Parts: sequence; structure tokens; C-alpha cells
Amino acid sequence: MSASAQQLAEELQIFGLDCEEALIEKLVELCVQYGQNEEGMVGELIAFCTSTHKVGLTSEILNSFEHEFLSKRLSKAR
Repeated sequence: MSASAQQLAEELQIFGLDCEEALIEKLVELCVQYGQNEEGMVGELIAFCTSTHKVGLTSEILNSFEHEFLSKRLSKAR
């Protein structure tokens, strides 16, 4: 069951979040694993990209985003 990469990609184009399809699908995997809407996965990632100053994203940035924000607040682990 997917969160739909084509709906997530429409938000990345507003904020200038440069990703390939393999990095767009990485946030779809988080939306599906966490049971969470993509406006969180796109919106909270901007703060991380601002703090690193990076204009483009990597397989390392979207891997670290799980530990930088998502695992810190998870309700399923309580």
C-alpha cells in the first residue's frame, strides 16, 4: 500500500527540494512505515536542509532524517 510518490513530488517543487525518484520514494516508505501524512515528511525535512544549508538532497540525508526527527517523537515505541 503506497502514499503515492506523484502527490509527494508536487510539494518538493514549492520549496526547491531537489530529489531523484529513488529519494522521493524514500519519503513514501516513511509515510507507509510510520502511518503518517506526507506534509510532515516534506515539511519537517526543510528545517534539516536549512540547518545543513544544502540545496540538493542525498541517500544519506533521507536516511539521517529518520533519526533527526521521526524516531525522537514516535508514539508506536511507547
